[PDB]
Formats: sequence, C-alpha cells, structure tokens
Amino acid sequence: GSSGSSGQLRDFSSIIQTCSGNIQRISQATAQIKNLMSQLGTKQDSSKLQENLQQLQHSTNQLAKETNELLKELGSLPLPLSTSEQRQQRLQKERLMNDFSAALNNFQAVQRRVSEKEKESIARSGPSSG
Repeated sequence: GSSGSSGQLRDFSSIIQTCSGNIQRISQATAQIKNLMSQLGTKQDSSKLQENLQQLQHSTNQLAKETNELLKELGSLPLPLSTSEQRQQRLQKERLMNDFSAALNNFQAVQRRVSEKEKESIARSGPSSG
C-alpha cells in the first residue's frame, strides 16, 4: 500500500485509493439508510434517525460528485512510456467506474425506497378547495 510522504499530488494511485474509499462510503451510507430504514419501521419514528438518513444521503451524494470528478481527473492524467502501465492504468479505472456504479445503483435503489417512505407521508389524495 501507500508508504512514504514527500510527493503529495493527485497521482493515479493517490486518486484511485481515494476513489476506492469514496465508493465504500457510498455503499456504506447506503447501508446505513437501509439499516436505519427498518429502525424507523417500528410503529413510531425518531427525528434523530430521519436526520441521520439525509446526512448519510447528502454525504454520499457529494462523495459521488467527487468520484465522478476524480474518475474524470484520473483518465485526464498522462500515460507512461510503457504500454504495460498504460493498460494496467485504464484497466484499473475501468473497474473503478464499474465498482462505483454497483455502489451508485445501490444508493439509487435506496433513494427510491426512501422517497417512497416520504411519498406515503405526503401522500396527497382527494383534492378539496373552496
């Protein structure tokens, strides 16, 4: 893994590692929402949770915003003289993109469920005016 301290730059390895992490979190927070979800599903509810969800949501949101940004800055980086490192590079990113997705989708499928909970709350049926 990482061993040293001097360079300090958005290196492919520096970005990757970061990208990887982000993914985890995204998948993590997404898990908290699901884990916290049931919690709410206990007859009663708690704002302490509802808030946690959002916080976990937003957080992940941005996290992703960065990931995509990095994934962009990654490929942006130049290529080595050796073609061996060239493939290993894109190859890595290739997975990252996918991995990130698998995590993204998760959040999505979660976003829906959440929205649903908020859908029932508001509901809004049978208009009445006048």
